[PDB]
Amino acid sequence: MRPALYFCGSIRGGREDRTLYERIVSRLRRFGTVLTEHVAGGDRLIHEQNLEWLQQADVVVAEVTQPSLGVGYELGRAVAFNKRILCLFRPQSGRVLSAMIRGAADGSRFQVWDYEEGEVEALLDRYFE
Amino acid sequence: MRPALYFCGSIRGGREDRTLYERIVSRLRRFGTVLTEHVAGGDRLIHEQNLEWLQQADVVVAEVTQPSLGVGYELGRAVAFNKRILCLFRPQSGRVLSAMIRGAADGSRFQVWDYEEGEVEALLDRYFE
Ligand SMILES: O=c1[nH]c(=O)n([C@H]2C[C@H](O)[C@@H](COP(=O)(O)O)O2)cc1CO
Ligand SMILES: O=c1[nH]c(=O)n([C@H]2C[C@H](O)[C@@H](COP(=O)(O)O)O2)cc1CO
Repeated sequence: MRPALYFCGSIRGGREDRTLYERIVSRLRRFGTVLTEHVAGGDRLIHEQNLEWLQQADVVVAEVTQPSLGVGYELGRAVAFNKRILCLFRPQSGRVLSAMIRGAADGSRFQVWDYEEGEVEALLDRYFE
Repeated sequence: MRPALYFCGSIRGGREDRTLYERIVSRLRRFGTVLTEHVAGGDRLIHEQNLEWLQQADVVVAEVTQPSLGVGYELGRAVAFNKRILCLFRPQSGRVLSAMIRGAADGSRFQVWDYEEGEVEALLDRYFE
């Protein structure tokens, strides 16, 4: 019925980019249904729901600037499902993207884009149009 | 020829637990060959080598206290390979383990152990003997 875009960003890793994430999610809605956590014993259900969303998504979009086990885990499951993946990283003095994420990239099905906050809407438009 | 144990810990996520990791690795050597990064354009090879180590390991051991994309990614690939997994977490004021890692646990093939530094050698002995 509609293209599904899975979005993932850090939560327990840190909520420093929480405002940037809502900007990304709101842009993504222009291109399809966005499947993403709504962030304010429960962990198993959280794992289940994100795994199902990732599996049925047509594109996986990850903001990978803040280090996060959960985001890395979701990317690992996404790769093993051979998902189309877009990773968004903001270079910063003292912050280097994991070699496991940068090294997973191939420039087509798994893309890593270095960007800064001001251009994120333009980047998303360019990737999705 | 020998049982292989894959060990993963944060690097670009942060090297705060680097001394704890060497203690874990040195204990793991008692139980088999330890496949792990030796930490002091290169990312693709790093990704390749860890992915091959994880795939041929008989147990995957991850220290998941420090949030890390790479460790999460390795756990995601390990789960999709249906690896036997042992995750080690140290609870701390203000630090909560990712729901994606805690929620992935099943108490048998994927185990999450909460522990503190003083007992890590005893824990490893108990899991591996
Ligand atoms: O409460 C939550 N709800 C949720 O959906 N997640 C999923 C989605 C996030 O993209 C990702 C964040 O992982 P982490 O919490 O380790 O930073 O894991 C993670 C948490 C907290 O771990
Ligand atoms: O230089 C490296 N060598 C290496 O083997 N890795 C692998 C193994 C680590 O267990 C894991 C750490 O990931 P991260 O760097 O995102 O914290 O990724 C990661 C890096 C740096 O990303």
